[PDB]
Amino acid sequence: RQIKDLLRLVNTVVEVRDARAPFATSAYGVDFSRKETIILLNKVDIADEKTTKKWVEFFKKQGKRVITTHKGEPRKVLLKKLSFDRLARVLIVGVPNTGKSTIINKLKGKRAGIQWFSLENGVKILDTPGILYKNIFSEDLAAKLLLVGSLPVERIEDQRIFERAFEIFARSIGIESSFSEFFEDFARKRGLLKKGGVPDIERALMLFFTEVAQGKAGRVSFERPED
Ligand SMILES: Nc1nc2c(ncn2[C@@H]2O[C@H](COP(=O)(O)OP(=O)(O)OP(=O)(O)O)[C@@H](O)[C@H]2O)c(=O)[nH]1
Repeated sequence: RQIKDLLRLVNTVVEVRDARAPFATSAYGVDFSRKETIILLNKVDIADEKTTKKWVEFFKKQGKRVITTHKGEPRKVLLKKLSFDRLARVLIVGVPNTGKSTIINKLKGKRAGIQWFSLENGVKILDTPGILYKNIFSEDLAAKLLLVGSLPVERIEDQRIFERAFEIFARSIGIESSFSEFFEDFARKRGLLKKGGVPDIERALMLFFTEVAQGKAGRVSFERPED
C-alpha cells in the first residue's frame, strides 16, 4: 500500500534481488506488471558464479529483463546495463537488505517528501527505495531470507528454520556435520560463552547468519533454477 502509492509516481521499476537467492528475494505480492520492470541480480561478487549464470539464462527464457551487478561495479557499467529509456521515471524496489540504498547512492553520486534525482540524460529516479515485506509461511523461504539477511534472527521463532538455513548452507558449500556440533564449535571458536562458561548457541546463530549474509563464509548461492 505504501509501495502502491509510490508506484503511481513511476513508469519503471528496478527489482533489486540477491543473486544467491533470486526466488526468495523476488517481489512476489506486489503488482508491477503495468510498469517496465528490470530484474537486478545484486551481490554477484559473493554468489556462486555458475549458479548466477544459470539464473540469468532462466529469467531470459521467461522473456524477462534481467541484469547482474555488485557494489564494486563502476556506475557507468551499471547505467550501461540498465539502459533506461528517455522517459523513465524509476522506483528502486526490493525486500530488505538486497542493496537498494547502495545502488541509489551509486546512481546519485555527488548529486542533489520523496524527491527525484536526475541522470545526466534527464532520467528520473526516486531517491528512496520501496521496501517490500512478503508473507512467510514456508520454512524454506524464511531460511533463505535469513541466509541473505533479509529476515532478522530475532524474528525467527522456530528452531527448524535455523536448521533448514544450515542444511541449505552445508549442502551448497560441502559441510556434512550436524547442526548442534557445528554451532557448539562455532560458539567456542568465536568466544561466545554464556554464564557458567556454556557456549552461547543463540549468539552463534546470529553472528553466523550475519556473516553468511555478508558473504564472509565463502562464495555461496542458496538456490538454483533446477530446484
Ligand atoms: N558483498 C556485497 N555486499 C553488498 C552489495 N550491495 C550491498 N551490500 C551490503 O549489503 C548490506 C545492506 O545493503 P543496503 O544497500 O543497505 O541494502 P538495502 O536494500 O537498502 O537495505 P534495507 O535498508 O534494509 O532495505 C550492506 O552492508 C552493504 O554494504 C554487493 O553488491 N556485494
